[PDB]
Amino acid sequence: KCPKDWHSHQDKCFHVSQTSITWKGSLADCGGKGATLLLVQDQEELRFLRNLTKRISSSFWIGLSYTLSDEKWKWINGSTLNSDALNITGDTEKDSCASVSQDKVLSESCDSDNIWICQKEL
Amino acid sequence: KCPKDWHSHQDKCFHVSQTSITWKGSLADCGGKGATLLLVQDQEELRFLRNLTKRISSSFWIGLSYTLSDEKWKWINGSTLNSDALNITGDTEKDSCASVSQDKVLSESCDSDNIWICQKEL
Ligand SMILES: *[C@@H]1O[C@H](CO)[C@@H](O[C@@H]2O[C@H](CO)[C@@H](O[C@@H]3O[C@H](CO)[C@@H](O)[C@H](O)[C@@H]3O)[C@H](O)[C@H]2NC(C)=O)[C@H](O)[C@H]1NC(C)=O
Ligand SMILES: *[C@@H]1O[C@H](CO)[C@@H](O[C@@H]2O[C@H](CO)[C@@H](O[C@@H]3O[C@H](CO)[C@@H](O)[C@H](O)[C@@H]3O)[C@H](O)[C@H]2NC(C)=O)[C@H](O)[C@H]1NC(C)=O
Repeated sequence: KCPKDWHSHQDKCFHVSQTSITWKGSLADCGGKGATLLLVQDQEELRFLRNLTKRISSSFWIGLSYTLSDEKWKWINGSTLNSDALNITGDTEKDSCASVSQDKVLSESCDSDNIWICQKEL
Repeated sequence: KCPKDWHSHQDKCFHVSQTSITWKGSLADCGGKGATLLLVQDQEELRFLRNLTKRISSSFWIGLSYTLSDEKWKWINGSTLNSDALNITGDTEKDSCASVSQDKVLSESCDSDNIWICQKEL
């Protein structure tokens, strides 16, 4: 199904942003649409979105972050990141937030501006 | 099922906040938990949460707002509000946001601070 201007794929709907924003701003944005940032299901899904976002270049925020007090990478669903379901690359001496480039997954400052993608589940 | 410190009810899990915040801050908060603000299902559900939040008093933000350029009340899922599935009370000369008190549902400035509740669906 999905709504107008969102792209369907398996049991999920995606909306790619038209602007770039901080990680926390992107949380508020997908929140106002009754959605969340991305919980990556497969390397298949990561392929599909990498294509969809090819034209935009940029690298898009996902629902995955590192808070220094936790001492670990965590998806917004509460699960710890599996390092070889998905391999994040970059430093972690501060709170960081993950984005997905064409070739990598990046630890970045949560105050960087990136494109984001929102998901809703059918 | 649900996770630790969330309350189950029908097919939904709820978490009540421990602080009070603006509407947009609450969007970011439930976003970081892979959740959304409340989409009220029944007057049954509004009863259950009004009890759960009885001890906090206060009035909790929900996933419903009015943006002046739209000219109508809309849930975060995109649907327009049915005024007698749920009746909102208060003015609308500016963008507003809805909270649920013990007796009413209130139009408020989106910059007010309220308690909020996040929902995940099983
Ligand atoms: C929190 O979100 C993360 C990211 O979506 C979830 O991680 C994903 O969990 C699924 C389901 O358990 C994993 O899929 C599995 O793949 C193997 C095939 O190799 C198969 O044996 C299983 O039947 C299943 O399909 C998936 O790999 C995994 N993705 C990543 C990137 O780690 C996590 O489950 C979520 N937490 C929940 C739903 O509580
Ligand atoms: C967007 O969210 C709102 C708030 O959750 C949804 O409104 C709710 O929609 C449901 C399902 O259509 C309504 O329930 C219906 O109740 C009558 C009994 O009077 C029954 O005939 C139907 O079988 C159904 O159970 C519910 O009243 C309604 N709640 C409110 C407060 O309006 C709306 O559906 C959501 N949009 C979606 C899912 O796209």
